[PDB]
Amino acid sequence: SSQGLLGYYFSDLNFQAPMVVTSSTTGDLSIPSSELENIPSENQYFQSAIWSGFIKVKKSDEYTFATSADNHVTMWVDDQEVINSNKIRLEKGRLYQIKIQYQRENPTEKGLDFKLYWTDSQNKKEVISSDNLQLPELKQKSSNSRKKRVPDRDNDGIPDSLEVEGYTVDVKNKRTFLSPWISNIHEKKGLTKYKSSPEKWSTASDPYSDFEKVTGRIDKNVSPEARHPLVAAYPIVHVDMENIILSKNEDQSNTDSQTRTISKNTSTSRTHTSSAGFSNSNSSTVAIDHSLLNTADTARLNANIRYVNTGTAPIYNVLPTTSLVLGKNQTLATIKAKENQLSQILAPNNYYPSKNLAPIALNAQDDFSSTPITMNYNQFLELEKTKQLRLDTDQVYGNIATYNFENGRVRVDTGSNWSEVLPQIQETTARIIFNGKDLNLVERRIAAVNPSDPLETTKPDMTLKEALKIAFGFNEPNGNLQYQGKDITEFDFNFDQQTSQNIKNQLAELNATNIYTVLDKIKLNAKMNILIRDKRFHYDRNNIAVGADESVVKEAHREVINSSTEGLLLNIDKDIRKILSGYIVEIEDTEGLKEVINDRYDMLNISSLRQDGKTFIDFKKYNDKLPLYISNPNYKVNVYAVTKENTIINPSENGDTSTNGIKKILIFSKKGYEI
Ligand SMILES: [Ca+2]
Ligand SMILES: [Ca+2]
Repeated sequence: SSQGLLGYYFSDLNFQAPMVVTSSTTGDLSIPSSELENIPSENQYFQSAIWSGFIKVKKSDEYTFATSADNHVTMWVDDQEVINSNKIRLEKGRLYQIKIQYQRENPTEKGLDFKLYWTDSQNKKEVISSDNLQLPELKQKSSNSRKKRVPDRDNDGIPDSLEVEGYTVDVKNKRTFLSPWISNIHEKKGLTKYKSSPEKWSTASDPYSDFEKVTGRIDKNVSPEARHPLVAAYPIVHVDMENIILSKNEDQSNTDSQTRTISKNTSTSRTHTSSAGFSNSNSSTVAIDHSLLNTADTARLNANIRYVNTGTAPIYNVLPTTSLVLGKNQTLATIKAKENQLSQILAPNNYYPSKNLAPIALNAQDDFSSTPITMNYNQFLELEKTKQLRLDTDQVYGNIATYNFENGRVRVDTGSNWSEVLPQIQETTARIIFNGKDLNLVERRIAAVNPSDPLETTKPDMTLKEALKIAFGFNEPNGNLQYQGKDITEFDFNFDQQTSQNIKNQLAELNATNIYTVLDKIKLNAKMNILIRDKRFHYDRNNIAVGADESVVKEAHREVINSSTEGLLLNIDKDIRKILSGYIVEIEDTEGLKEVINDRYDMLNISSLRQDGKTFIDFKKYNDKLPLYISNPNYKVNVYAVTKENTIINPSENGDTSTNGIKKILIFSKKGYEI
C-alpha cells in the first residue's frame, strides 16, 4: 500500500509544469479524471509523464515489457533502453532501476489511462503486480543497492518548481496527490498551502523529508503539526517530580528504632531563563509543598518522577541523563535510565511511563544498585529554607525511526542519531515559546530565512502570523488571530536582544507602531528567540506563572455558586486555580477586630477541586473539623487568596508562624445574616 512507482504528470509537453505527483501501487499508472477534482479541467490534459522506481523479480526469468501506448513511451531498465518490443533476463531477488517517459501532443481527454505490462517465459502478459514494484530511493545518501537517478535538487521527490510556487496534498483513495496551489479552488475548499526549500531534503533540517511529511511516509508519532515542511520535528524532554520522601539516614554507629519521615507532594514546571535567552538546555524547577537530628547527620530523599516529552518527535532507545540540583550548583544525584531497554516509546505530548502505569522511583524498591541520594546537615537546611530543587537534562535522545523506501516501513534506524540533527535544527530556525496551553512553556521551531547565508535564500518566507498558525494552531475565524478563543492581543511578546533590535527595525521600516496589527508582515530569521505569554499573569525569572493582578483574581472569584459556615463553592477558571497557593479565612467582629481561623502559613491548603471542576474552600479543616461559629449575624466572614509568589514557606526570622504580614487578596466578604 506504501509501495509502487513514483509518477509525475505534466500538463505541458516537456516535463516543465507538473500537475500531479503521486504513486500507484501496481502497474496501473492511470489517474481517472474524477480524482482530478481539485484541478481545473483546463489542466487535466497531460501531455507528458515520468515514472521512476525499482522492480524486484520473485523468480528468475526472461521478461518482455510493454505499455498501453508503446508508440509514445521510452522505457529504461538499469539505464538500458527497452522501448521506443523485445526481451531481457532478470535474476531473482535483485532490484532494477526503471524510468518510463511518455509524450502525447494534444490529448483528447482528461486524466491518463496508462498501464505497464510484462510477459514471462510461459508467455503470460500482465499488469505488473504490486509485490514487484518499489519507490525511488528518496534519501540524501544511497543504500547498497538503490542508487537514485525532472529537477529535484535535494532529492526528496517534490520537484523544484512546486516547492517554490506552493503545493497542496489531497488524500484520494488511500493514495496521495500532490499538486500546485490554485487560489480560487483551494481557498474555497480550505486546503493548506505548502512551501519549502528545493535545496533542503528536509526544510526544517530534521530527520524526515519534505516529501515524507506531506504524504504520511513518516513515523506515526510525530505531532500533527510537525507534518508541515516548515515546522521542525524533534524531542524535547524534562523531568517531572511528583512527590518526595526525606529520611534520617543509617549511621554506622539498633536499626529497629522507630521511623522518622517527611512525605510531601511537589510541582514541576519546565523553565526558560531570560527578554528571552538563547539557551537550548532542558531544565525544570520543582517546588516542594510547604503545608500540612544532630549537626553530624545525613538525610536522604526518594521521589517519584516521569519524563515529559513536550516536543514534536518520539524517543525510542535512550532517555537523557539528568542532574538533581540543590541551590545554585550542588548536584545531589544523577538520574540515568538503561539504554536500549525502554518499556515503551516516549511520545510527543506524553509521559514515560505513561500516566496509566506507575511512575519511576529514584531508588526503585527492587534494584540493588541504585545510589542513595544524600545531603549533609547544612544541605538539609538549605533545602528546608528554599523548598526548591532543580532538574537539568541533556539532549542525548538516541536513535531515530526513519522511513525505508525499499519496504515502505518505519523502523528505528541505528545509523540515525538525534545528536546529528539538533544542531542543524537550532541553527536554521526561529524559535517560539508559548504558554497559552496550561500556562506551560511549550517550544516549537519554524524554518526561517537567514539573510546572511546563501542557502537559506531558497527557503520560504515566514511571517510571524503564519508561524503561529502552523506551529501552534492559531486560527482567524473573523480576521482575528486567536488561540482557542483568546485573541492574540491577550498574549505579550518578548525577544532576545538581537531579535528585538531586528523586529524593531522592521516595524520602523513598515511605519507600523503596533505589532499586533502587522503580524502578517513581520518576518522570521534563523536564530530568532521569541517568548509569548498570557497577559493575565505575573512571571518569575524562570518564566513560570507565579501570580496575577488583584482585580484579575477578584473578578475570577465573582461567580459564587454557594456559601455557608462550612465553606464557599466557587467556579474558578483552571488557569487562575494554578497560581494560588492557598486561602485565609477570618471572622471580622463589628469593631473591626479580626480573628483568623487558620492563622498559620502552613495551613492555607483548604481549597480543593471537586469532581465537577468547581472549587470548594473548606472552613472546617483548620477550625477543628467544625463549621464557623459567628456569634452575631453582623460579624463579617472574609476570605483571601495568596498567590504562589506571595506565599511564605518558613517561619520568619523572629519565629512568627502566623499569616501576619502575608500579602492577601480579598475575594469574598459577607455578613453572618447573608450566609
Ligand atoms: Ca526537491
Ligand atoms: Ca525540499
